[PDB]
Amino acid sequence: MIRDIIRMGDKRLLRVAPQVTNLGSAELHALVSDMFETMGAAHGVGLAAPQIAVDLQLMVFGFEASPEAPAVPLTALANAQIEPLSDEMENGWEGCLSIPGLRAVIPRYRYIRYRGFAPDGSPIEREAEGFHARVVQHEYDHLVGRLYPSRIENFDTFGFDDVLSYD
Ligand code: NA
Repeated sequence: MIRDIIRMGDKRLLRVAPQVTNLGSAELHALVSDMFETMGAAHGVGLAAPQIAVDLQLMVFGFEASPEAPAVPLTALANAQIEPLSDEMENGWEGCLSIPGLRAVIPRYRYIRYRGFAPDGSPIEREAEGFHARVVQHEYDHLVGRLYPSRIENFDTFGFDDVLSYD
């Protein structure tokens, strides 16, 4: 079932989510399925459970075709933990389905490792770089009640997607 995506300004996006504790369950499988369906209908590349008002450490992401590549594998990741693999930052465009019509340039770590669990309870640990790593950092911030405007450094880059002409 496609779920409503709540928009920036909803206080539910500002919560620190608790962990998923029903790995392998039918309930978590149904939630994940709704999340992939919801992310697909909105044409997202990532979606975090709090954006559908579900207070849990859970995200989905990935795609073949969306600008970007090597396309990230479709992944559902519970209880994600991230760490940078270098201090190197890279700027790149981010927009949010909870922030429709907008985007800004945001610095993110270029290289990370993320760990958590697939919805069947098997562990996931991967190194990622570039767009893949950016997506995961963006969704991870949702799970700690943080949205991308609070990461903007150059406000000349922030505006509506159909009007920005920043290089
Ligand atoms: Na908060």
